[PDB]
Amino acid sequence: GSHMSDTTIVTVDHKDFDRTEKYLAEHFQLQNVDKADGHLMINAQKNYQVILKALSELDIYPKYIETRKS
Amino acid sequence: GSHMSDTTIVTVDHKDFDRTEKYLAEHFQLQNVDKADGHLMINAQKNYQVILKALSELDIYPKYIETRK
Repeated sequence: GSHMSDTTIVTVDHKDFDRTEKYLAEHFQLQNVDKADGHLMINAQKNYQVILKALSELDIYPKYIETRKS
Repeated sequence: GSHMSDTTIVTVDHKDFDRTEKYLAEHFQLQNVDKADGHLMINAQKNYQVILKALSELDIYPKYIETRK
């Protein structure tokens, strides 16, 4: 069976948060949403290219992206 | 003396390795590479925006980016 022990955390500028949340809601599963600090958590991704390219199409560039144990 | 304390590692598709290496080494300090697995190691960056926007202008979208000691 599965071992879903890791999360990917995307951090964006406040002005980009709502549109980043919309993108991740439509294409991934949001586990946590912290608008106050600019963080969005999804299931752990091994390859960031899909997300980075789609955010770039929205003119959004994360301040940070990290995968770690939840 | 000084030493390297921390590194930002940018990982790209093999086809993007040379152009990424040129961009990063021109605008940041290159510390090391791993060409076999498409990694470029630069002095650590607190905010990835500038690099991710500049790479997108070159039509480069990293497979991975991380910072480590």
